[PDB]
Amino acid sequence: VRLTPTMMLYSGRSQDGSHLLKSGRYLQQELPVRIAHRIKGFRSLPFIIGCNPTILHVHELYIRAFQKLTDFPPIKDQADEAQYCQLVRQLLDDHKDVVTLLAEGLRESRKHIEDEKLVRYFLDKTLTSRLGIRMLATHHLALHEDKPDFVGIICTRLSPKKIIEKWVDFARRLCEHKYGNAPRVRINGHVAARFPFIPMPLDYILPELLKNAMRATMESHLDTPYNVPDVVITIANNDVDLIIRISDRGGGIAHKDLDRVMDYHFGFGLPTSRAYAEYLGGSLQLQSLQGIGTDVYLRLRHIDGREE
Amino acid sequence: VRLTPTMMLYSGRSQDGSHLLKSGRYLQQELPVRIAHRIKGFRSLPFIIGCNPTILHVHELYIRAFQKLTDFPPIKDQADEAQYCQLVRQLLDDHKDVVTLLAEGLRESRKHIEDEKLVRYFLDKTLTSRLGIRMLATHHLALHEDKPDFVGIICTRLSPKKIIEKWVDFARRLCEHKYGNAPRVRINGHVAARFPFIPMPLDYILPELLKNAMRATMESHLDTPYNVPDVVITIANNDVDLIIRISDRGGGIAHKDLDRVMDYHFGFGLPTSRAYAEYLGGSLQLQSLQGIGTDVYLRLRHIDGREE
Ligand SMILES: [Cl-]
Ligand SMILES: [Cl-]
Ligand SMILES: [Cl-]
Ligand SMILES: [Cl-]
Ligand SMILES: [Cl-]
Ligand SMILES: [Cl-]
Ligand SMILES: [Cl-]
Ligand SMILES: [Cl-]
Repeated sequence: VRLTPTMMLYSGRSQDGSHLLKSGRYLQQELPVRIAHRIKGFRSLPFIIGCNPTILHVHELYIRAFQKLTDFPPIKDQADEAQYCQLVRQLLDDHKDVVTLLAEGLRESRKHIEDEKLVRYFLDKTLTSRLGIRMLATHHLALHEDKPDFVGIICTRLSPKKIIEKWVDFARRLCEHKYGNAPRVRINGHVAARFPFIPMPLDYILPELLKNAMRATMESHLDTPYNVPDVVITIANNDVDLIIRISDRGGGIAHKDLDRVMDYHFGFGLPTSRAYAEYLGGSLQLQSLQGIGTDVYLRLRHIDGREE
Repeated sequence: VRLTPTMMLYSGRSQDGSHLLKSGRYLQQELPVRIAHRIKGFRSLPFIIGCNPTILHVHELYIRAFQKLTDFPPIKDQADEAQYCQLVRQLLDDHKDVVTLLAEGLRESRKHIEDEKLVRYFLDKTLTSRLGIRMLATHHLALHEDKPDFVGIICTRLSPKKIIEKWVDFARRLCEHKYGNAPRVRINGHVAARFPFIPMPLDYILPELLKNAMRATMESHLDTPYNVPDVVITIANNDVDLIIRISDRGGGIAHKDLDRVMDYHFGFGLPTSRAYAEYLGGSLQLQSLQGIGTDVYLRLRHIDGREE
């Protein structure tokens, strides 16, 4: 029964399978409202932008999603709950390319972009609500599985080091295939911490931050790709939050670019990651040392409490 | 002929000693105006606060300083210039304890402090104007000396590493005398950079930042004072600015204190340092990793240009 931005993830008495209906009935109430808020979002978009064929397509997806959800009858038994899970799965799949479609749509509407903020905000709101929905949906679905150390999508004993390492491997491979090598990554600080945490956010953010740190490093060592500065990550775990600092020695972010780094370039990783972090009660801050490198600070608040 | 916040430091053709009069006549025009602005500052202070005997004393010092400066006749020859230097030296000495007097005065007026901002701002404005005056005064006086690599207070080839080391030594001694030991300090990055720079700001800021980093380290290793984590400093020198990052592993600044750290506690080092940095076109940012340590970023803009 953890919490987030009005979203609530349930953890309850299985056996009877009663917990699945209390969760499903909640998911059934919540999804329509969140889908509706996004539809309003598309309705308030500047006419010229909302007219773009692609944007107009994504808008129709939200409308059709709202219809299917509103058409489903109230969950009364485990029989309905099961079918409702099928609807939800169809939706997540139907909206798998929403973000790609938006980028394409907004890119084409770049010439008409008058207000710079009312686009950064539209993408923030769209990407986050989409994360909140995926977390709510995925959690309920996960309540049907029985993985060890997981109550839905909530890991009861997550290891920041473990998850960071997973993505380090992922990121290093993409890097080697692209440059012939990749920076090793050292991890210090609270390397042995373990606590209840929802990995999903970290599953998106970390690989975005790790690819950036590794790229900057390679792009600034074109003369010695076979010998580059390590990327150093530090884990700070306290009762209020989890802090992961990712430091690279890739030259830093030039003064002339310090602004456009956090904007979308249909570069989505950094702006999306900050949105995600802020949506969850955390933050994403950059410290640039021009000529040397960059320090990125990812802060995420702990699960409805304080643990280490 | 370098620049700053409307302040201008002169560098010119000696020999004739003509450069000393063009500088003196400028210093003579500038000091009264800056002293006057501060007097207005004391006049706009809330009556209850400005009534404190001590605060009232400091206020009288500014008034008497303004009088002496306004009484001095226009500099016409090297003879006047020389005497004017004597006036200036008397002033800097008469106002040597201004800050200590203010703290004492404001501390006593703590009960009456209604507005929290209009005090932080009064101390900012008082401490900075005081720095700007000391830089203007000291520079002109320094134009009489003939030190190597110095045009007044402007060092023509300052070494951040060199100046940092000087203060590391200073800070380590105070630390050992207080704890029996002190963290070693490693310095990386652009350790060989050299460029025109005014050391004064760094002469105050660095020892304040270095004492904090060393203190936090000792206070969080009371069980092993003989073996503590190094303090690590990184120098980033580019064409726009000089960045000195000071990282300690002293536990960081607790969430509950993150606000009061940048306030005055009549703790003056951090708030004064940020004021100084901002006054000079730079900044002072803190990144706290609760449970691990703190990273402090000092940024100072280069002398009327771009060098490395
Ligand atoms: Cl269009
Ligand atoms: Cl999704
Ligand atoms: Cl890559
Ligand atoms: Cl530790
Ligand atoms: Cl009083
Ligand atoms: Cl002074
Ligand atoms: Cl000390
Ligand atoms: Cl280097």
